[PDB]
Amino acid sequence: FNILLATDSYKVTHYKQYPPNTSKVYSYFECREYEETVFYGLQYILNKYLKGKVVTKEKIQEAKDVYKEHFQDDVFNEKGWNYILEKYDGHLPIEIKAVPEGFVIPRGNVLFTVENTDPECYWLTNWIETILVQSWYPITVATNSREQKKILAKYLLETSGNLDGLEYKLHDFGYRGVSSQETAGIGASAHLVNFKGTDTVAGLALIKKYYGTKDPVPGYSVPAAEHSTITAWGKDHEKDAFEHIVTQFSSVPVSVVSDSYDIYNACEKIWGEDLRHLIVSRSTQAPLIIRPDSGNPLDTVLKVLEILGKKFPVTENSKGYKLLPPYLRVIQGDGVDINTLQEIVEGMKQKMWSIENIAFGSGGGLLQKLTRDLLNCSFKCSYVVTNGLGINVFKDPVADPNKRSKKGRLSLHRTPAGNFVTLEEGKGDLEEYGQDLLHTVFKNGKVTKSYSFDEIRKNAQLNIE
Amino acid sequence: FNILLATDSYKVTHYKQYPPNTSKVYSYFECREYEETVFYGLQYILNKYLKGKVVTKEKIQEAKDVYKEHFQDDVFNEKGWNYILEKYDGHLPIEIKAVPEGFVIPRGNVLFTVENTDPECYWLTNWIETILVQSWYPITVATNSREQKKILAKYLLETSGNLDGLEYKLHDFGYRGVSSQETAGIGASAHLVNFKGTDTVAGLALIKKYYGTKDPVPGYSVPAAEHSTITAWGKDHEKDAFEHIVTQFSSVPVSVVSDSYDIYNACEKIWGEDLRHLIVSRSTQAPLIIRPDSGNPLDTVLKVLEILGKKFPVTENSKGYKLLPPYLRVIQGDGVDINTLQEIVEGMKQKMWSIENIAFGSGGGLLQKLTRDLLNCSFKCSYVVTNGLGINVFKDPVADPNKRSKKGRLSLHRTPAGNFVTLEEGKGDLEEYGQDLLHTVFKNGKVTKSYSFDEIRKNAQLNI
Ligand SMILES: O=C(/C=C/c1cccnc1)NCCCCC1CCN(C(=O)c2ccccc2)CC1
Ligand SMILES: O=C(/C=C/c1cccnc1)NCCCCC1CCN(C(=O)c2ccccc2)CC1
Repeated sequence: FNILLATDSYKVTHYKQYPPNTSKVYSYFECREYEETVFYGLQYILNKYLKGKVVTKEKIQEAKDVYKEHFQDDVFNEKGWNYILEKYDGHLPIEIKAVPEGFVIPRGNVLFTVENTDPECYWLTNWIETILVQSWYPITVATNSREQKKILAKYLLETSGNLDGLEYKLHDFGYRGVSSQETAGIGASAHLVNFKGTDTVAGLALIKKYYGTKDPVPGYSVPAAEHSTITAWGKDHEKDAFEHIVTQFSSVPVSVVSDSYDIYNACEKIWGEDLRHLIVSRSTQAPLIIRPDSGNPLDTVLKVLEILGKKFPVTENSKGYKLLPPYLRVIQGDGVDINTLQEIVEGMKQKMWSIENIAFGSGGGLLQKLTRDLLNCSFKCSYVVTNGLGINVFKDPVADPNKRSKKGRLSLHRTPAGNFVTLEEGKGDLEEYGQDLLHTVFKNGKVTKSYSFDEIRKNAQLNIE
Repeated sequence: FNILLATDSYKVTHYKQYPPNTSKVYSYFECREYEETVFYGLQYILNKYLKGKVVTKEKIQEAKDVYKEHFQDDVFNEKGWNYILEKYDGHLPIEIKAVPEGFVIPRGNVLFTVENTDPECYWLTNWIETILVQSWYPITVATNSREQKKILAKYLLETSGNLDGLEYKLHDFGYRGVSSQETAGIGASAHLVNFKGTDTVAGLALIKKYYGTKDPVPGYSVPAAEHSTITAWGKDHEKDAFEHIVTQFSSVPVSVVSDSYDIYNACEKIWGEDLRHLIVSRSTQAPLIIRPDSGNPLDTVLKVLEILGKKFPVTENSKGYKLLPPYLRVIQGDGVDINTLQEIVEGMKQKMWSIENIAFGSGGGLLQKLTRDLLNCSFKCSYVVTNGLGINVFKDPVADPNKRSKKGRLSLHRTPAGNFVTLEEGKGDLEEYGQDLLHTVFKNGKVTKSYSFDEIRKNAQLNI
């Protein structure tokens, strides 16, 4: 990895574009006015990419060589990068301030700020815009996950009277449906801020290396079947596959995909009649979890439940809702995103089925079907010093007021009612509001303030009680 | 990187689930059921992740230790992975066949197949599903970018006489808009299959390392402003910023974002009146490229062109379409995806503006606004041998016929009309449809067949 090759091409040319006699470029990050976001992921970037000796003589040559061919021109700030190497032993002369990781903050608020600590390195602040803005992803995944936990919480509490097992109600299936290996790790870590169940293994090693937990691992899974693991038996021997798998895993929770050929047959005849004897003998700590995987998600879940309720002993009510026997549960893992999750739980409630009956799995919707536009994650310059004189700067495009950016030196404060407010124009310097809620997390090549994953999870809790 | 920790956790438990006495698991990849896809990206994966000694005693132990806590149990197949280490010096006993990279293939065709080459390693075929399926991404980016080149080609050809400058008409802006550094490299590389213009400076090193070009680099850029380099001058000094930037870059092409405060004022008064003398003096080798960056993408572009054609000398084409003077162009890099790209070029054509006047930039739309559902990229088992007998294997869910998978030994063939067909059930073994078009690209830890990025580009060319 070469930090000199980890920016937008045009930013290689920006040092020649700022006003001459500019000693400071100050920039901030916001989710431009999902009315509330989880700040997560910066610490990963600081450690992996920005910390320590990130500039060497070889990295300067490498970049020089590439940019020459790439631009067909000698645009590249070799002098500027040599200065960092010579004066700071290749450590970035940058200070970053940030709200604690895990903090849940309404949109339109400053989440972190970036400025150079050396007047020569004025160009450096926005060189690292590209890398830092990619924090949009862990933030958006953590936020979207939490918002889905909010819906589950609402309906679990309503139908059941509590929240038992909530943190296992959305399972991460997103590993293969993601753009890369690195994305898998970052994204599965963000989901684990809210839940404890994951099939995306990459996230466990990221967390332990960059954040850490008191617990040996932040995430957990159970034995589960695949379509290959059923279909390999031959279409006439689906029952032999089912029987073999529940028996191999008789003592632990086991999930078995049941829609290879006909899910409704599989539930009514195979599980409900042929193999019922192997199911009803199962421990409460080791349910069979039937996994539908196709058809309309709502329509299929409801039909699966109606089938099963008539083949197995249903109890009712502490809230009036119906509950499968303890050794039998369902997991819906196809076509689940924030939109369809809400339609499924609402449809179940309408049909008198408790949310304690179901868990969800999500792949693409959970990790890949997200974009920087969702929360309008943006990084903009708000303050510059030119000729020893500070000015408050901003953009304000005529045709789009929603793209207007903040002015001057910023700070994040607690309001009298206990909410959040960003102060602009250096106004935080007055003592009218609180202490600044942002902390220096990186300065001159060193991470100066760290958070464990246990603190992050704590910070990102839902209110309910 | 540890390949024992690079799978869906449930696949850790799959070796216990296949029928006893299974010696062969044979699986394939398809874009199930955007009628044609560019096959790109597998080679990166083979080289980065699957080739060489991928298994060590340390990697086995690490995986053992993680999975013990992850499952709260001992389900990890230590014995199976130790057999690889001992027998094959940590090299995977797997064979993969694949269509040549860059190949443009209709949906529903086999693109690659995977099978184990040792009976002991029957569970290994689908262990590497997860990693291989991430192919969906370079394939989907390459396909979507090509589709966008098709639209541009159609409209450039119609409004001007030709396709001059086509390969520079969609610029990659997506570096900050993707999920990671690795994603940036993969995705920008995939866009470069179709175009030469990029600001995503991670795709170049990927291409040189895994694919290679004859030219020093596969992608190019020019000097350009961002809002910070305009806005830092102060609101009242936007003209000073413009003048400074174009003077610093007066002999090369330069893009200048002009919507910091008022895009329409900047074009008509600042570029069109105040600084006109610095624009009209520019070389044809070095146009000023005005960059709008907000508002309705089509309404903005059209008003931008109208403004400018009335401040600068416009010429009318051999096709009847209007053309800015050679030192002035436009790049629209906000809200551009395949849908809005089409609407802009059509709206331009309707108002008699040639596509030679414009280039596009695209960020999240080009590299992030994509899913595995778009082309239905899917890896499925189609053939197994158990107790010495091979059986054709498949799923066929009652409520979704579009999820049905292919049966038995698969093969890709050329039809009598010169099209593609996938033959199932080992029927390719009959000499009826000629030679199998898939090539062995990986076998027993070695890459056996590979392609230059120059070959890939050539394969991915448009008919036009
Ligand atoms: O099925 C898959 C993975 C599928 C997959 C993975 C990757 C790619 N493609 C497909 N994994 C099985 C995970 C189950 C985890 C927990 C066990 C404990 N649990 C209940 O006991 C339960 C309580 C109440 C309601 C339901 C269940 C809640 C769910
Ligand atoms: O504006 C940006 C980058 C913006 C950005 C990057 C990253 C993130 N956010 C924003 N870059 C300048 C790109 C120009 C590249 C080529 C030069 C040659 N060229 C024409 O001469 C031309 C011919 C016909 C029509 C138009 C132009 C075609 C376009």
